[PDB]
Amino acid sequence: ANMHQLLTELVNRGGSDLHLTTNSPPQIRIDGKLLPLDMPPLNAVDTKQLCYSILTEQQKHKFEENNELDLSFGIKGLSRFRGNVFVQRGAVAGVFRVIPYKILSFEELGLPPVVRELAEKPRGLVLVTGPTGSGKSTTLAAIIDKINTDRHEHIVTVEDPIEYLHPHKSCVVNQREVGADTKSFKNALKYILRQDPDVVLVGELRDLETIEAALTLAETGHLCFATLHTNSAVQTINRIVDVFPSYQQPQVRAQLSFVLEGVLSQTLLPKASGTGRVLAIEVMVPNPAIRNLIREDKIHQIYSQMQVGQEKFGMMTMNQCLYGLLQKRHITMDVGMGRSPDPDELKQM
Amino acid sequence: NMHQLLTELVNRGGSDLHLTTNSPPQIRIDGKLLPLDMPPLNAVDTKQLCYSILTEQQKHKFEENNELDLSFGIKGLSRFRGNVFVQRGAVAGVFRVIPYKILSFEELGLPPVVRELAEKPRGLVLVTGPTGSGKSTTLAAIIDKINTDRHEHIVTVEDPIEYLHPHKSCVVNQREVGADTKSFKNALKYILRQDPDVVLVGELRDLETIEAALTLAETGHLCFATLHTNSAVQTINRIVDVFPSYQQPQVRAQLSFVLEGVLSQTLLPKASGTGRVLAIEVMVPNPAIRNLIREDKIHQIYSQMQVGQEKFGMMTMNQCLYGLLQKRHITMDVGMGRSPDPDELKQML
Amino acid sequence: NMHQLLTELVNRGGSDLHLTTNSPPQIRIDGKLLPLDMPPLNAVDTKQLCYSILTEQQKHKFEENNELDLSFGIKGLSRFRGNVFVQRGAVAGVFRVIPYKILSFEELGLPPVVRELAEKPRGLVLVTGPTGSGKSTTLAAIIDKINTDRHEHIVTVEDPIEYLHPHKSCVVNQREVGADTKSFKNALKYILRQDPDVVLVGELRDLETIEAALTLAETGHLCFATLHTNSAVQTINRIVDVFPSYQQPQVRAQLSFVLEGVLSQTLLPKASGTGRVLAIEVMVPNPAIRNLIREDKIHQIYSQMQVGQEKFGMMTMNQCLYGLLQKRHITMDVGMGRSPDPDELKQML
Repeated sequence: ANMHQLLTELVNRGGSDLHLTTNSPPQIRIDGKLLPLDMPPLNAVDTKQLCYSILTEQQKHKFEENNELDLSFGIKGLSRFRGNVFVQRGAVAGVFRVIPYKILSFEELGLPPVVRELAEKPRGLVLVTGPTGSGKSTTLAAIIDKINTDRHEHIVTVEDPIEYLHPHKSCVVNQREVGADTKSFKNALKYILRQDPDVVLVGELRDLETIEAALTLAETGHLCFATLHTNSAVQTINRIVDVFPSYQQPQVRAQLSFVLEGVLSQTLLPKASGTGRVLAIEVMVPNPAIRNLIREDKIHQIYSQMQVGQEKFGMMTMNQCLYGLLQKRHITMDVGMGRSPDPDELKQM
Repeated sequence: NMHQLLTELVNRGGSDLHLTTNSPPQIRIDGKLLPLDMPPLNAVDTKQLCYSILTEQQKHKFEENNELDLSFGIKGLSRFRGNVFVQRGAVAGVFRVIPYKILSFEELGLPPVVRELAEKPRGLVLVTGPTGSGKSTTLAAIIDKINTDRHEHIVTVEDPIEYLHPHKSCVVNQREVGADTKSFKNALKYILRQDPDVVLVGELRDLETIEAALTLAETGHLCFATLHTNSAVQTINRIVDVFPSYQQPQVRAQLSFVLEGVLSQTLLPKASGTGRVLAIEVMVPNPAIRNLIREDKIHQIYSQMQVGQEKFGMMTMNQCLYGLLQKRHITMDVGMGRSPDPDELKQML
Repeated sequence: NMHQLLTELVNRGGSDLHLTTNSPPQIRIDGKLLPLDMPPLNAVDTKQLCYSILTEQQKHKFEENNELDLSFGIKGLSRFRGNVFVQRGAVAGVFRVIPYKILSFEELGLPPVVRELAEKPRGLVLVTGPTGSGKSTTLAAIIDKINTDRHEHIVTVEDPIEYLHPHKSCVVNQREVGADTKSFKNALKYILRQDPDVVLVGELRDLETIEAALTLAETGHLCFATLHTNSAVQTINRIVDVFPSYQQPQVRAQLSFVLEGVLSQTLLPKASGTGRVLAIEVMVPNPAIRNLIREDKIHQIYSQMQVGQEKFGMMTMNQCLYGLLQKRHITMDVGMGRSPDPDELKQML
């Protein structure tokens, strides 16, 4: 009840976040700065009643079981939201972020066409990496929107939690939220190969059964998208190899050499304008030479390939991104240099 | 009703029916989805239809797990395997057809050498390729020919059952994983005490199953197994490279002795826009290839295949695409888009 | 009675009250125990007093476990945290004071540069030293200044709560381990979905907490954390040397990028015999230090600090002891006793 009015005020004011906590009125983030609403301060009873008013009994029992809860929900004709609810100093608290219904396109994010071209493969493993809140969901949503528009294939999503809704355009899209639609990632992966899928967005690679699921899916003729937490292609490769036991790293390396179609390592940086974030990206797309370097156990030489893979594979170094951000004046020169993983390379350029 | 949906699916030769909310029913024909001229279904529709083919205990199970596998029949039409799940708080369903009638070898476009392989007394024969590339169809053709011509013992273990074989002249026992046997491991642990001649093992999912199949192949039994590669070399590399480096010599020796045929398939759309056509690579070891195995020269086995056309009946993918091009079954672009080396296929043209 | 014991404890500015059999009550003042002029308590005394501040359920818990943590208030005086336990078959108790008033930066003897650090928008700041060396007091001063001057989001996670912050202009949510959240791991797994600007993570107990703090530090958030070293070099060596050798270069780059301040404190007794005084080492990276990180020369960063007094506001421990000696706050022997290089301090004198 009150939550609906509070959220209406949030939308009407162009706000990003709603905060519910004891002994303070609700506060909304406007242009980066917090502003309290003209309401009495909340107590533990208030945050409790507001947060419980939009949850089912299963969600309530989960939260009461863990004193933590991640969730998403929509208000029809208004907007969708991603929420995180927690407990502090013995009282209920809630935070709610706005997740737009309309997905921005690839060109709006400033990503070159080769990233879009890697997304147009029939099968294999494509990884988009970077830390949390680095734009991963936005690229993934643009992709699964392009695929929904352009292909006649079966897209299934497993999400923790569901973030973007994809109404049916020409594909059939089934989206499973862990903790509501399905018991766990393990159960979904146990049954997804008998629901005739072609494309899968799997979320975080939280355990071995899911990594194994990604290799089997990519090997059984599907296009698998997954996320990681790393800042560069080489660091990404090291991450991929090093998670497996040492005796089993050879097979996974062979598998990866077969199924890998693209690795993207992104990062969102604050914009100089004070609104939005700007992309710095290292892109590795395997060619026959890189696949041989993997097969030949010459893992060092990948650095040489990124230095020499601009024309062949479209691999763009960090310094070229700093050049472009500097010419358009979106970021300053010092932070860009301060962010380069190898300033001596930037010096050489 | 559901009977009408499945009859339309059957009549149009579709493999899979997809039922989900806010979209009309969609069916996969030749790999591509097509919606039926009906209003979109809602959660009530999918729920009522899927529950209409569930027992009360199966409905209890499904509501307990949000997953359910089952099979059912439509009289005078066909049987169907259904999978029901939940997405966005609503019922969803996928239904896969199980054909009763196996097409013959010549109907599948397979050369006569496969028929001579059905008369082989022992060894290991591999049918590989991505999902829906005709592997199961090839096995069903082999099983039906063997069942008809020989008086031997066929045992199949499948997860799930794809083709049913009433007894014709052999005794055929078919075990379903998750009901008939706990796992591949228990069936393979006990299969050698069932007086077998022919064994179907399902997917080569791990090392244990490979070891069971290798033992079968050396002691005079016929074992069929699958992989998930697109070429002969990828198959050989996958099997060898899964073992530690110190044990690969023995495995290479085993493979050199027991291998009698390797089939890797791919299903391509037809130029007419209706139906799909089989492209298949066949590797039959000759002394040169067996030496290449002993010499650790896997990158050169393809070269022996380049010259094994007249002697062993081999045929590269480019040669098959060439024949499909001369017969105008596929376009040049699709063949090049699938050629692992488009320049070789260009040169042979 | 107990009320009198806690009021005398507060009035004398003590930190802890110790109650155990066959000794009078003893209070820690400036780190040293003083017994009160009362007869020694027996096991009946400690039992009755500790049980007098326990609920019946809490008495059941304590009798079940021989351990009990709790907090309670004495009206018009102070709040207290109690721990009750058992030794030689008898009740024992320890009682801590949790002050409501935070002293200011100037009252703590901290130079003005710390105030400018409370205005920093991002980076990683470390407050280190042994237990009770002023680390928590420094954090409370920082949080109070930030709460007063900024409109941002502060989240603290503590085991246990040390300072309570009513909302002043920020929203501050404080999570108690063992009640509000199961562990550091769950809070850090979910903290990035609460729209934070400022996060307090407690002790850097393991690798996973370091990884959470490093991710926070590079994505634009303010993270404060602690360690347990007595100098800047020991802090850098402890953070870098925890990772395997192959991952230490990237980590060194991360630290070189996100670090904005390192605070290593130590509390010394005063020459007057009443009160304690803060000695603090401040490391703010300059280009020379960042290069030293890049060049794997940790043993030479101290030398850069030896020459960074005028430029960056740095100050060695010996220089602080020198100032305290000039101000006659401490004796020469104590300073030499705490100097990591007494010869250097003598030389600068």
